[PDB]
Amino acid sequence: LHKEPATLIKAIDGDTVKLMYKGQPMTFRLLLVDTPEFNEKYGPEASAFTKKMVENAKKIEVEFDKGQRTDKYGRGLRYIYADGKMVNEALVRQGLAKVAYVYKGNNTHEQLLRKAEAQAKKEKLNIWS
Ligand SMILES: Cc1cn([C@H]2C[C@@H](OP(=O)(O)O)[C@@H](COP(=O)(O)O)O2)c(=O)[nH]c1=O
Ligand SMILES: [Ca+2]
Repeated sequence: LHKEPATLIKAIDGDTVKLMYKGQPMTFRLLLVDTPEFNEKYGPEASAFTKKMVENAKKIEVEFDKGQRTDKYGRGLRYIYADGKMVNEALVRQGLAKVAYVYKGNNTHEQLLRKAEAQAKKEKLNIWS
């Protein structure tokens, strides 16, 4: 798995962001994770967490998996990194996302994220009440 460069265009919500990628604007969906919609409980907090993370970052990078790169709504499916810290893992670790939409074979990172969710659940963080 290899990382490519990308520039923040706009934060959107907990698990989507708009990025300039190979010269084109694109909406990106985070792999393996599901935040609440903004209208749901911990939605605003998820959006807020991802916004700060991508906005405060000097370098954002994107990482596709072995399977689907672009989902049926035209969104780039990626692990996203903010100064080398994975947003996907980070949300799960804070209990602001659930591990979700794990399809084979697009799940290189499942074990690391489930590792993070175990710890967040143990900790009763945010969505784990
Ligand atoms: C995360 C992810 C979502 N999706 C699609 C499944 C979709 O469900 P539907 O067919 O129910 O729309 C949608 C859900 O994402 P959102 O959580 O952004 O709505 O995104 C993928 O196809 N692959 C993925 O890896
Ligand atoms: Ca969602």
